[PDB]
Amino acid sequence: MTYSAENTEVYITSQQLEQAVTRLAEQINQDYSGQQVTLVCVLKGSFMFFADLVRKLRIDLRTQFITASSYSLKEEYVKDKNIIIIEDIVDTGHTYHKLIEGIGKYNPKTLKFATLLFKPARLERDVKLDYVCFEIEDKFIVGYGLDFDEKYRELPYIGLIK
Amino acid sequence: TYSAENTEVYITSQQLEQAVTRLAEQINQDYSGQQVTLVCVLKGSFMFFADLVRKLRIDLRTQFITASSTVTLTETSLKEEYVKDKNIIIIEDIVDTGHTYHKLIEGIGKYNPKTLKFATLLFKPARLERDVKLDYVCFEIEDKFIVGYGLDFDEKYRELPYIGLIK
Ligand SMILES: [Zn+2]
Ligand SMILES: [Zn+2]
Ligand SMILES: [Zn+2]
Ligand SMILES: [Zn+2]
Repeated sequence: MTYSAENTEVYITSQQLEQAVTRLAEQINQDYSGQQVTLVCVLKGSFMFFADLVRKLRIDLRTQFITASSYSLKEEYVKDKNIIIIEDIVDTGHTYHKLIEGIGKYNPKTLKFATLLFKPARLERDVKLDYVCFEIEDKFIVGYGLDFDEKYRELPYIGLIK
Repeated sequence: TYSAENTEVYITSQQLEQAVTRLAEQINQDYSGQQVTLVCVLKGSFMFFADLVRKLRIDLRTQFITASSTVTLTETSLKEEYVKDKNIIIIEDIVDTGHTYHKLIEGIGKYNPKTLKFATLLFKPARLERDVKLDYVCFEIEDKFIVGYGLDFDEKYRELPYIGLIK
């Protein structure tokens, strides 16, 4: 019974992930200077990214958690709030338009989508991603909270399966 | 206003880092050459969990359960085949009364794991309703209202890198 990293190759390093999350936090801090934002974590895969991001935010903040299959967030938490959805990966954009439809129906003041990883191949249609840490090639990736069969979430880096 | 303004630091992000390193080295050693399924108790334990798993070096499966305080457990992502005849460690943010503790042991244990341990970042032994066997504890704390590092009040304060007291 061996550590899961030996089955993987580094694709994006943990230091590279730390610099992108810093960049993203500086950006959110600036765009929402003196305002309040509700950050929405899309479980399960965004949890590690979310844990690292929220610690570098310096604005008034509320945090909420949902899953993709929950489209569920209450109207009281959406109506007239600034929402930012925090996702691990956008591939087709099927999940995206479902989160932007099911939340946008309770009329937030603003609604933005951030993803750690974006895979532009097989994109459904027109998707507005307000924040992207990494635009990656069309590859099966694990680590930094993203799993395969409940393995690899624990890796501090984004990896390929050998 | 940033929520840090109305808090005071109680446990620093450096103290946390060091406790989580210590816990990871205990688990790495205790389970050397074994597989473990770690169960994260959402929502509060997500940040502790994110940091802990990154320092583990054993063969791992991760699973998720949500506890809401009456305690309701929801099996967010917890499947019988990663518990039955496996080594489980439950990862929790705080034990205060021990009520959630025994409901978790009962809810996971009914799938008949081979072993079942409980880890908690914080233990507040005041107002315990029962005796508990905590396998791992990062910090035994005083009876105070604490927040941060994952722990909320009405969806506030999770973002703090430290455990804070409220002013
Ligand atoms: Zn996702
Ligand atoms: Zn679709
Ligand atoms: Zn808890
Ligand atoms: Zn009880």
